Amino acid sequence: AETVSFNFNSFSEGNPAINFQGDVTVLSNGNIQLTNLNKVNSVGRVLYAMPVRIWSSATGNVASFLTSFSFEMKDIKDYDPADGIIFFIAPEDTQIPAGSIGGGTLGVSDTKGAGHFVGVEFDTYSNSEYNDPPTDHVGIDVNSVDSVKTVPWNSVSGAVVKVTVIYDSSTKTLSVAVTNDNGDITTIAQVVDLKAKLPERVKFGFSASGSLGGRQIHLIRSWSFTSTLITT
Amino acid sequence: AETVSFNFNSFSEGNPAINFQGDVTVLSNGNIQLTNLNKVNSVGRVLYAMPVRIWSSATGNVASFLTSFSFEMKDIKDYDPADGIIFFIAPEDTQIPAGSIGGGTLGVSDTKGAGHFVGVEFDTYSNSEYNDPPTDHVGIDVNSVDSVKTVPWNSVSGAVVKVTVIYDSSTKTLSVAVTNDNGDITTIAQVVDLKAKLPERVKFGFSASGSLGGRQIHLIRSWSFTSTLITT
Amino acid sequence: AETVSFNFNSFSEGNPAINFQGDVTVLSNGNIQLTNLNKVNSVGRVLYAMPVRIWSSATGNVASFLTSFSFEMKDIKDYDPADGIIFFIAPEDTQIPAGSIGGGTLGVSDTKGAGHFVGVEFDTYSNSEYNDPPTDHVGIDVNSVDSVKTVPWNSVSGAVVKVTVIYDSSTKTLSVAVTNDNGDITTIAQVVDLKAKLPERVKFGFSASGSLGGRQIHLIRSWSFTSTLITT
Amino acid sequence: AETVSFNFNSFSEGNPAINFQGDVTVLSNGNIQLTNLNKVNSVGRVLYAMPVRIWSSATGNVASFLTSFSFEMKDIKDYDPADGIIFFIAPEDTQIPAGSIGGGTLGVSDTKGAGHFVGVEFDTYSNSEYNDPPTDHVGIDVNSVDSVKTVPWNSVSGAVVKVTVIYDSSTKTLSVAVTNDNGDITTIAQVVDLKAKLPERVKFGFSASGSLGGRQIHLIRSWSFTSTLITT
Ligand SMILES: OC[C@H]1O[C@@H](O[C@H]2[C@H](O)[C@@H](O)[C@@H](O)O[C@@H]2CO)[C@H](O)[C@@H](O)[C@H]1O
Ligand SMILES: OC[C@H]1O[C@@H](O[C@H]2[C@H](O)[C@@H](O)[C@@H](O)O[C@@H]2CO)[C@H](O)[C@@H](O)[C@H]1O
Ligand SMILES: OC[C@H]1O[C@@H](O[C@H]2[C@H](O)[C@@H](O)[C@H](O)O[C@@H]2CO)[C@H](O)[C@@H](O)[C@H]1O
Ligand SMILES: OC[C@H]1O[C@@H](O[C@H]2[C@H](O)[C@@H](O)[C@H](O)O[C@@H]2CO)[C@H](O)[C@@H](O)[C@H]1O
Ligand SMILES: [Ca+2]
Ligand SMILES: [Ca+2]
Ligand SMILES: [Ca+2]
Ligand SMILES: [Ca+2]
Ligand SMILES: [Mn+2]
Ligand SMILES: [Mn+2]
Ligand SMILES: [Mn+2]
Ligand SMILES: [Mn+2]
Repeated sequence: AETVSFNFNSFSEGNPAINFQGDVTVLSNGNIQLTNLNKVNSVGRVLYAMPVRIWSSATGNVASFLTSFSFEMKDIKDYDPADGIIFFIAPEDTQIPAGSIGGGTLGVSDTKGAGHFVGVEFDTYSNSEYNDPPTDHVGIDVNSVDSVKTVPWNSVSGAVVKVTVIYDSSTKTLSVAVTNDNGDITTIAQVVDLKAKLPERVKFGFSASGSLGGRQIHLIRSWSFTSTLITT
Repeated sequence: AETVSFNFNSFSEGNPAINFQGDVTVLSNGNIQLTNLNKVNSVGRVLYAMPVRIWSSATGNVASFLTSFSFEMKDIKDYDPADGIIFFIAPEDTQIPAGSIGGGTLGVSDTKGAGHFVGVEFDTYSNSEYNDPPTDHVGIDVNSVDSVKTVPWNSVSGAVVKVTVIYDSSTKTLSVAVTNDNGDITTIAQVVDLKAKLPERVKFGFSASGSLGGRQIHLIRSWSFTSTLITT
Repeated sequence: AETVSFNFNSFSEGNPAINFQGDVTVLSNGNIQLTNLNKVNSVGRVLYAMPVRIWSSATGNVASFLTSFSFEMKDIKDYDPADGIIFFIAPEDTQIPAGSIGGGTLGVSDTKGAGHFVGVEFDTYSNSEYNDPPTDHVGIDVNSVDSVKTVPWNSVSGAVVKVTVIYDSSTKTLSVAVTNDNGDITTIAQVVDLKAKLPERVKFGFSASGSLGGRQIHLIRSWSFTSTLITT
Repeated sequence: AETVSFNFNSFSEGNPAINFQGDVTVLSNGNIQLTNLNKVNSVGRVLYAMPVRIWSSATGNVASFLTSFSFEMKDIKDYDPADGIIFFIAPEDTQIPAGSIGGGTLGVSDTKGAGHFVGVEFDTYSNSEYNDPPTDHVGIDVNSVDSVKTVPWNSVSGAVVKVTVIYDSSTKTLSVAVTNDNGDITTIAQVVDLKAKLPERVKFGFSASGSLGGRQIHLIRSWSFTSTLITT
C-alpha cells in the first residue's frame, strides 16, 4: 500500500513540507493565521507541499484518507466576522484564483463561486449569491462554494474547533465530524467520487478569506493526515 | 440538543459507568481483556452502563455520533489467533447469547450467526459457516456475523490499533477508519438505518470471543464517545 | 565473533531466560509491569538471565550492541506519575540495593543516588537531591542517577514509546533514539567507556520504582537485543 | 517540534513521494533495483522527493533523525560484484554527477571521488584510487568516497541486510548499526556536523553503481525515516 502521513502540532516558517499562498502567516505560538486583518479581500491558503496521489489511472484504485485538524476563528473590533475556512483538495497546480475577491469565495473559487476543488467549508457569513443557508454552517463543496449539502452550525468566537474527516474509497463517502467547544458534535456526509472530479495528483490545504468589511481571525492550530492507496 | 459524551483513557472494575459480561477482566494497567485464555469458547463483553437514546419516536430524529477507540490483539503460544473483537450497538437489555459457542459468533450471535445488534467487527479467523472472507478483515454487521460488507485487513499481533467511527444521521452512513501500527489506514462504510434495526435506547460496547482451539489476547485500551441527538 | 541476540514480543512468568527482581509482575497480555501500584516505595527489575560478555580482557575489545524496546507509563488516580523506567547494564550479580527507598533511585542506586551500573533513564519526576532537570527527561547514567547528560522529554500517559539504542565499541559512543507517540523523536548520545565502568560479564535489564506518593504503571511491552564482540 | 516521517514497506512507480534518478527500476514485488545489469557504468539513485530541513539558520538548531532500511545485494553470473550501495544526504538539487563513471564513485562523486554529500556506504569492491580498505566495508563519507572512517564488513550475496541509523544533533554523532544475515551486528559512528557540511534543506536517498566488469543486483527493500527539529 502507498501511504502518506504527516502530523503538525504547530507550524514554523520555512518548513518545506508546507506551501503558503497569499496572506498566510505563522504566529510565534506556532499557529497559522490565514488572513491579513489589514488587507481588503484578504486570502491566505496553506497546502501540504507534497502532492498526494489519490487515485491511479493504472489500477483505477482510489485512496481512503483520515485527517483531523483544529482551527479557531475570533472576531476583531468592529469588523464583520467573515468569511470563514475551507479544507480543500485541488489539482497540484492549484493557485489562489486570479483576481480573487476573497469574501464568500473562500479563496478557492471565482466570482461566480466556481472552481476546481472538493472541500469542507466552515462558513460564517451568509452569501445569498452563492445560495448560502441563512446561518453559519458546514458544507460539502464540489467545484463550487454553492455547497452540494450544508448543515446548520455555529461559529463561536475564540472557540477551538476539532474536525475529523474520513474518506472511504469503496463507497466514495466523505463524512465529517465537527466537535464544537460546547461538546456537541455536528456531522455531514456526502458521496463524492474524487476520481471523477479531480486528477490523480492533488494537494490538501486550508483557505480563508475576508472582504473590505468582513474580516476576522482565521487560525489553523494543528493538522494530522493519512491517506492509503491500495496498489493492487 | 441531547448530547452524551464520555472518555476512558483506562478502565477499572468497580466503575459504575461500565457493565461487564462474561469472561471480561480489567488488567492492573487499566486495559480490558475480553477473553479468558484458559477457558473454552470464552466470551467477554463490556458496555457503557448508561443506555443512549439514538433516535426519538416523538420527533423521528436519529442521533449522530463520533467515537474512537484503540485495541490490541496478541498471539499466545501455539493456539490459533482468533476470533477477534466487535464494537457493537445493541438493545439496552442485551446479554451474551444463551448457550453461546463463542468462536466465530464473537459473543453477539447465536450458532447460526444471528442476533440483534449493529457493529463493526475486527475478524481474525475465517469462519466459512458465516461466509467470512478468506483473510483477516473488518466488517459491518447488521444482526448477523455474516457481514453486510467487509474489507481486507491484517491483524498484527501485539500492535496497538486505533479506530475512528462516524455515524451521520442524515445520510445514515456509518464509516470506519482503522489506523494500523505501520501507519496504514483501512476504511469501510455502510448505510445503516439505526432507527429501523434498533430501539430508541441502546447500549454501546465491545465483545470478543474464542473457541477451544482458537484463542488470543483481546485488549481494549481506550474509548472516547460523543453522540448528539437533535431535539427539534 | 561472539554474538548474543534475543527477541521478546511478550514475556511470561516461568521463562528461565528472564530474572525477576522485586515487585515485577507479568500480566496476562505478556507485558511486564515493574512496580506494584499498592506497595510503598515499590521497586521492580527484570534482567536477561544470561550474562553478556561486553569486553575481553585478552583482546581489550569492547562489544557493540543494538537493542530496541517499547514501554508504556500510565497515570493512576490521583497519585503522582513517578518515578519512571531505566534500561541498565550492571554486574551479573546485581540485585536491588539493600533497603532501597525506590523513588528517584529508580531501583538501581542507594540513597545518595550512587550504584554500579550504566543506563538510559526515562525519568518522570524531578528529584532535586539528584540534580534532576526541572522536567521529564531522558538521561545517560554512569554509576549514579545524577545523570552525566540529560535531554528534555515528555512522558505521555498511556502512550507506547519505542526506543532504539546503539553502542559503538570503537568510539565508545552510546546513542539513544526515542520515538514518542506523536511521531516525534528524541535523541541523546554520550561517550561511555564500558570496559572502564563495568566488569567483563554484565546483565541487561529494566528497573522502575515508586515512592509513597509517586506511583504509576511502568510496562515493558517488547525488547530485542543483539551484541557482537570481536574476538581477535 | 518540526517532524518529517515516512515509511516505505515497498515502493511503486508513480508515487510522488519518491524521485528516481538514473538506472532505477521498480520490481513487481515492490523492491527497488538501483542499477541496470545490462549497462556499463550503471548508476541508479532513489530519493525522498520532499526536501528536508535539517537545520535552521534562525535558531541554529540541527535536526536529529532516526532511519532504518533493508537492502539486498546478489551476485550475477561471472561478473564482479561490485560496487555497492550508499545511503546519502545531499543538497536538495542533487543530481547524478555529470559524466559519472559509476563504479567506485557509487553514483555520488566525481572521478576524483569528491562530491557534496554525507553518507553511509556499503562498499563491496576495493578501489585503491579512493583508499578503500582491502575488504568489503561500511564507511562514513563526507564529501568524498574516500571515507573519513571505515569498518570491516562482509557482503553476503542474496542476504537481506538491516541497517539502523541515529543522528544525535547535540553531539553531532552519526551512529550506524548493521545487522547481517548471520545475526552479527557491525557498528560504526562518527561525529559529523551536518550544519557545517550541508545546507538547511537536503534530500535523503540511496545510490548504487557498477562498472563494465563490476555488476550485481542492488535492492532497497524497505525504508522508514523520522527526523525532528526543535523549533525554539
Ligand atoms: O511525589 C513523587 C515523589 O515522591 C518523593 O517522595 C515523597 C513521598 O512520596 C511523600 O509521601 C512524602 O513522604 O514526601 C516524599 C519526599 O518529597 C520521592 O522522593 C520522589 O522520587 C518522587 O517519587
Ligand atoms: O571489477 C569491478 C571494478 O571494476 C573497475 O573498473 C574496471 C572495469 O570493470 C574493467 O572492465 C576495466 O575497464 O578495468 C576497470 C578498472 O579496473 C571499477 O573502477 C571498480 O569500481 C569496480 O567496479
Ligand atoms: O460583511 C461581510 C460580508 O461582506 C461582503 O462584502 C461586502 C463588503 O464587506 C462591503 O464593504 C461592501 O460595501 O459590500 C460588499 C457586498 O455586500 C462579502 O461579499 C461577504 O462574503 C462577507 O464578507
Ligand atoms: O482455529 C480457531 C477456530 O476454531 C473453530 O472451532 C474449532 C475448535 O477450535 C476446535 O477445538 C475443534 O476441534 O474444531 C472446531 C472447528 O474448526 C471456530 O469455529 C473458529 O471460530 C475459530 O475459533
Ligand atoms: Ca459565505
Ligand atoms: Ca470469523
Ligand atoms: Ca527522578
Ligand atoms: Ca569501492
Ligand atoms: Mn457556504
Ligand atoms: Mn467476519
Ligand atoms: Mn533524572
Ligand atoms: Mn569504500
